[PDB]
Amino acid sequence: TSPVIGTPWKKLNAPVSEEALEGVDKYWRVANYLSIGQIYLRSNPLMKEPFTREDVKHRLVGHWGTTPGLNFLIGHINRFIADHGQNTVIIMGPGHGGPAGTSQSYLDGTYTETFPKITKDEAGLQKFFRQFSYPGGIPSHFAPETPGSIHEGGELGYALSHAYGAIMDNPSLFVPAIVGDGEAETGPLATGWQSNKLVNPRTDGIVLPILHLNGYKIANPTILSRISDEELHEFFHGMGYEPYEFVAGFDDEDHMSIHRRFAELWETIWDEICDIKATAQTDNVHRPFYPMLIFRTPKGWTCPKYIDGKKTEGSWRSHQVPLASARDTEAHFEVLKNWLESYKPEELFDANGAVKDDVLAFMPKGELRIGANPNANGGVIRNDLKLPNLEDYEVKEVAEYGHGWGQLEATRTLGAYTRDIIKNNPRDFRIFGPDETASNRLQASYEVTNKQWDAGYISDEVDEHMHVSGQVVEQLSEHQMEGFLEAYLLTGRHGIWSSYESFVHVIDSMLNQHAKWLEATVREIPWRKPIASMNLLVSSHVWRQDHNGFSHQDPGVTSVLLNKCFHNDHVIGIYFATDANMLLAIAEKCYKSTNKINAIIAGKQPAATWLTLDEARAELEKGAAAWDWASTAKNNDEAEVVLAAAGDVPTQEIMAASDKLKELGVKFKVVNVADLLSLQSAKENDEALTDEEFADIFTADKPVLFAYHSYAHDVRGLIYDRPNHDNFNVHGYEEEGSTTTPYDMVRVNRIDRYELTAEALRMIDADKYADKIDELEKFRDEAFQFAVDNGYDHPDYTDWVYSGVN
Amino acid sequence: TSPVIGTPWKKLNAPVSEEALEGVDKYWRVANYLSIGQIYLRSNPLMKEPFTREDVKHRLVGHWGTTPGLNFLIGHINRFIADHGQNTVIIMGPGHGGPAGTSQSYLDGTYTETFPKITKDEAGLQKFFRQFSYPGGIPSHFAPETPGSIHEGGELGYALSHAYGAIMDNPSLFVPAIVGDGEAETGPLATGWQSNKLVNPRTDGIVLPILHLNGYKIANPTILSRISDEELHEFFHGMGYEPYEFVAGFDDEDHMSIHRRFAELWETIWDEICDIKATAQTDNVHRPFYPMLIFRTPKGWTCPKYIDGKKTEGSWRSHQVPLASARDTEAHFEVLKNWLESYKPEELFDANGAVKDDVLAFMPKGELRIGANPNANGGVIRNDLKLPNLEDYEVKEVAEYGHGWGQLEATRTLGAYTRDIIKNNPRDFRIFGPDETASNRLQASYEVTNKQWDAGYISDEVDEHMHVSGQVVEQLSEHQMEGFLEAYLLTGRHGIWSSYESFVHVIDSMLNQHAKWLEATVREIPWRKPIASMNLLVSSHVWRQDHNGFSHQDPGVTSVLLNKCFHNDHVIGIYFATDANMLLAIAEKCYKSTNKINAIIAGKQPAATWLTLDEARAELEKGAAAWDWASTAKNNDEAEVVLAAAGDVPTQEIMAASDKLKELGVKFKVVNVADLLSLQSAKENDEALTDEEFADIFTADKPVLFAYHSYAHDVRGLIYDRPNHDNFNVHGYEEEGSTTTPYDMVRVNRIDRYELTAEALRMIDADKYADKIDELEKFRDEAFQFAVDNGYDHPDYTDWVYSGVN
Ligand SMILES: Cc1ncc(C[n+]2csc(CCOP(=O)(O)OP(=O)(O)O)c2C)c(N)n1
Ligand SMILES: Cc1ncc(C[n+]2csc(CCOP(=O)(O)OP(=O)(O)O)c2C)c(N)n1
Ligand SMILES: [Ca+2]
Ligand SMILES: [Ca+2]
Repeated sequence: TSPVIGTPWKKLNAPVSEEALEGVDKYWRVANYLSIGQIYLRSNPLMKEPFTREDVKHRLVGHWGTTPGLNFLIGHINRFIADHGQNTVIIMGPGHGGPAGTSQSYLDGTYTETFPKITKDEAGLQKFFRQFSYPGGIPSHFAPETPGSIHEGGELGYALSHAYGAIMDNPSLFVPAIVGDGEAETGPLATGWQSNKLVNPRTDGIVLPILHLNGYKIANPTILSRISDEELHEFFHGMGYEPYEFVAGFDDEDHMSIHRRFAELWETIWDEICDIKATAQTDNVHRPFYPMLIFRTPKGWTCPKYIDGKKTEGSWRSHQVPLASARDTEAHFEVLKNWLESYKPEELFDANGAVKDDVLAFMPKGELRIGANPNANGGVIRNDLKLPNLEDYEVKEVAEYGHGWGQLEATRTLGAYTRDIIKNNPRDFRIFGPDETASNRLQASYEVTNKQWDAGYISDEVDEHMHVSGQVVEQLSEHQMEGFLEAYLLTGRHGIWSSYESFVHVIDSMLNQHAKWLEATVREIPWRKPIASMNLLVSSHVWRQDHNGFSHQDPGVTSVLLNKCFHNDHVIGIYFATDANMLLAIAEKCYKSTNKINAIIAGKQPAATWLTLDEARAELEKGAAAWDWASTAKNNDEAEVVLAAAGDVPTQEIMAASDKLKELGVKFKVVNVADLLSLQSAKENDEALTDEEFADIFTADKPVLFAYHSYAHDVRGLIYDRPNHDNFNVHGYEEEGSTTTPYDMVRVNRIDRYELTAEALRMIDADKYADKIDELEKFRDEAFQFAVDNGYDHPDYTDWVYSGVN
Repeated sequence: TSPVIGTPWKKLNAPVSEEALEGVDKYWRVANYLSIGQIYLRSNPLMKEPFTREDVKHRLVGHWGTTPGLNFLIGHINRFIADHGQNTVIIMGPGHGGPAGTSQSYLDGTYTETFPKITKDEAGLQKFFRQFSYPGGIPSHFAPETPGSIHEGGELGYALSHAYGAIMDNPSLFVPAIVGDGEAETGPLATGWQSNKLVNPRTDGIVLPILHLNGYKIANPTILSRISDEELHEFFHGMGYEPYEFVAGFDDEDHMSIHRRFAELWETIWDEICDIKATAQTDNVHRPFYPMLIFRTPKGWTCPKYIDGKKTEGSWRSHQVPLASARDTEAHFEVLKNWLESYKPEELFDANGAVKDDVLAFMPKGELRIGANPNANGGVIRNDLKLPNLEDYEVKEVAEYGHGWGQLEATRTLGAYTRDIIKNNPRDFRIFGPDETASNRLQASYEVTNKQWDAGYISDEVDEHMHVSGQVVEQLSEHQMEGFLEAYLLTGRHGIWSSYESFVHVIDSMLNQHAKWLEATVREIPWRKPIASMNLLVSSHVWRQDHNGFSHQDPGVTSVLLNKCFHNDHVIGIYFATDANMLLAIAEKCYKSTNKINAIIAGKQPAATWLTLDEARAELEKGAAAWDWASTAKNNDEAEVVLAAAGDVPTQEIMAASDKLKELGVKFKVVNVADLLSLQSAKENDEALTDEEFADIFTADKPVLFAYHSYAHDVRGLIYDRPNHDNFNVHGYEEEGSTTTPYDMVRVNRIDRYELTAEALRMIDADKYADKIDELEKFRDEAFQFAVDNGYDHPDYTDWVYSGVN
């Protein structure tokens, strides 16, 4: 679970010391200098004679506009941390404020600790400035390469979901969450403000949202800075916050008055938070209004007010670089030089180029430093789950009655397994869902926990399984669920969320950003320890969406996740749960895995159970497997056709087609694919099937009929250099469907058992089986006409049991 | 432009008549009856003796919980429309309230008009009930098949973006926008409330948001119904709304008092809207507070209060069906029978099964009916754009100087073209962008229009190109931009939005839902006229994202859009703008197209111009084309290799590789692919290249080196059955990159000119060219080491001009 770090929720009981404020003002100057040096300078960091245009980088990359505001806030937060011993993680929402994050880590000493070549002297400072956003250096954003980041904030709008995920079951953790005022215009951010209705001030930590109201986004004003101050305050009060406003930099107040004013307001806010935390030790049934800070400052604060007659400080014109080419004109170089000198670096750095002791003597030390807090490197906190014994949940009836027995709902099995994970791993495992946990059949967890709800309660007739604390969280937002879980994992804990398949697409871009985090971490950031995997139960899938119908039918999550499978990163798992015993095997592998995004595509409809758990674990280790109990070919040369399937509904239709083929005497081989990346090119993926293993399973030369759960294009693209790939005939979802019966869903997508039987006969000999082929095609129209007439599927479809069942 | 319909913004100046309210109450009863009949009944709609369990559908599909609330609102809105002659489109946010939408269209007469077999008598009523969510019938949601829908509301959260898009440049249009209170938890909905800062009450219409606060989503309470009433009101007032609350159904108030109370509140709200509209004829500089309605009613209102001892009315238990199987138990059938009888259908329907005249005598008539308003079938409003003459914008310097001339930014050309579209098509064309219009270089439109901004103005030093009305709208939300545009198109107008490539993924699920709308429309809904295409400029793409770096590098929009290309729908266009003249040809085709989603992938970096406009139009008609001016093979049998490219940066690297190959004497053929679906299987796509056309371009048997803009998996999947496809060697984005130089981006993804030159020689003869191959690989490391040392790319890279340039 989360470590208790420091002395949390302590009031100061004194004014902020004038010395600490002189610390904060020097911090802001030197962090601003170091932010500018990283953007503009390739050499001569301390502007020794001669400082000329040759010291300027040839291409200016990075963002000034948000940066001096972030440096201000970070300076004051560091003072706060050292004075109070508070366990603190910062969410840098305007993540293009990269130079502030790297400057912080350089000043707190964690940068040189982590990156020993970047020393705390003039040659290390030169390397520090050159490397920023440079070929072979470090990124422009607050990337996972930076000590202290858990959030790159490249794609905007997840700051608050990540902040609130971080504090769940983390009652000593304080998260100051800096939100762009442009970022507050996004969808995901806008709903993220309501997360305070889903956290509990006793059992969870505290988020302080900080609205970086600098007035501007890239080229536009921001909505929230142009509405009235009364509207802006009512808005935050309507969302359960008590808003505090700070305004600075729009007049000629000296910088030391600003710091005193801010430290006074910070400590007032903090006294309000400590009151909330102290009250919650007794009463955590009544939701407080949490503080939030509206930080109103000019964009690009302390850049030159006018460059070439255009307003730059307090404008969108300061967003990227205020000064656009200091290398090309003497005039513009002089502006850069005077700007760099306005921070007076002669007082900040000593003769050797180290930042002076009195600049940083207010800073926190040890694990309380922003770049050294374990919650910001949450792999160091994370332990293996205590997992229950997987055979306790095994469907034993396959071994009793035969492969293909029963009408179980496979996700109920996962639900019972996850219930006992939650029971064995209190405060360490969570379930998230967008109001779909019961619907996706995971509600056995309510026997051991509750849905965390901190809005109003009204009646025990409606409010079953809800409590102000609990390990299940539901809000109708895929962005919230994915974002909560992502930060729960990045801070060292574990979990799962579930979703209807077609709505996974809502968070495709969040999955992309989590995968780029993971890809960069496993390629090049070894000091960042492995975090628990992002586990996604994909249920209510396309084949059993014949009640919501056509516009809820999109299995396309698989195509998205296949674009993050390169260079042996192995950060993606794509798993088709064939039945409940395969779902168990998959779930245990995903629950033991680290540094991944695991998609688990499982049906929740009643379906057969095909495998025992020991067979499921064997198929899962390779990824695909022949089912010799289902083949009537007895090796690869007497097979006429290979019937392969990936997914529970393709497996059902292929197994029903193999029974009709067997009745015709045909010699075939049956294959199941549980793990989709096992089919990936053996050159590209060293966990995938070797080409010899692939040709034993599939064959060297026989026609393979392949029923696939998602778009056939996924498979055709993956097997492009596999042996015998020209003989594959992939059937997937093909954008057909309506609100209809289950048979009609498989029929219109050409994956029903009769079409698959017919396709196998056309592949073997379309001419000797011509009579029986015309017979199967006529039945397809007749079983559809039965559904129209009677209101339910034809009994040859619905009553079918595999002949292996005794 | 939008038609002025009716007598807009007229006050009533009288109380609502008691007769009209008696109409509304009968409407609600019969719409509730017809909603239940559609869910439960397969036969005997008017429960003639004998009404037994055989009349009940075998499988119950659909949603009761939202429905009686929607029927209430729709009844009162119909009364409003007939009394005021207001041009009105409803957005049904809880779109799973399908039976309300179909019941409305059946009652207003537009259903039988559109669907002549569904007559207004007892046999038509039987067909009406059976067809709902049934095999071979109609969908469960408010689908495009329903007269009156412009929004299916399957995937939740776009109700307000669509409402506000609908009213843009539509000053007579009133849009009552019904928002689920669960739907209000989503990201896209939460930011959609701020859209009132982007509309102008003179030049645009009026949205009335209606929060369907029924207290419950699927299985949970809703956040907004469990916070305090003071918080809920402050929230809406903070977002620029004046909230009104209506509460009904939680006591024993008779239904006629409820209707009177509601009609009084409706007319008060409407008098406030008419005041806003009347004020805006004089002062449209000051943003009003728009009304909004909080409609607080029990979920499942008028269902039986308790079923089997569980609270059903006013619970999440009424969400899908209150009564779960009326076909299986005598007890549950009797509950259904008494429920159906509580509406007293004997007073609603006459002897023949027609709804009685006095039920519907309050209804609107003609084009003012919800299902007959042209804004709900916006293809009937839409005209061809007046498009300017495309040769006025042609880069003529290709013909002067040679193929490969210049350093133009291709999107500036599109920007000038779109400027003059806007100028020629006032109030008919809009640009949307998520604060990226200038950045994607489309800012020539500010010469003829402004960015529409209706929040506060502060200074001419920051507020350039902004006005309270204008044809460009910017908010930092891809959900808003995509959703605004989608409704502007569905109401008959035209436009374009632009985005950075990697953030297109933010709205993948909105693109999916628009594509399913389009797919269903072109397959089976001929009365729904073609709308203008959804045009998306995809710029700042993966190759020139070496300043934001790795986590902004995702070209994966192409893989998403390839999953919507089936069954000859042709609702997707995927276009790679090779240069500015190809961008013109693409843009004109997309601006003339109907019923599509067009992705236009164009670079905004300085690049060469390869084609004249007349050549670009020739390549675009087929989709791919050989470049005989660039080949040194003079037919297909003397080519040793085929150098193909799709995208401007792959084209640049392939053209630079062909110059180095030419210097070696190699005989090659150069191919450009502008239209990605031209490569799709000729069986699957009858607009794609025939197999004979494909083998003339690519060859029957030569090695094809293919540099592709996005993931190589897209292409490998598409060409799986094309001639010579085993000889393709696709190079795409392979998830490598950092913040770096442009050369280093192409180098790490194995698509740079030196690697491509080397791959061509390995494909031709890896053994005779072994010396020169080892030479090219060593230069790749040396040009990377140059960038590290100097800060900019090697001059052999940066200074290259194609030898065709004179
Ligand atoms: C989802 C998304 N769309 C677009 C962008 C491009 N972008 C980067 S910074 C930025 C402006 C950010 O504004 P704010 O949130 O206002 O940041 P700050 O001013 O503090 O720099 C935008 C639009 C983005 N990062 N994310
Ligand atoms: C983006 C998305 N996620 C999940 C769902 C599944 N879903 C359908 S209805 C529904 C509840 C809707 O609630 P509300 O908005 O509260 O609708 P109403 O009560 O009026 O039925 C949910 C979660 C959805 N439709 N869209
Ligand atoms: Ca800002
Ligand atoms: Ca609701």
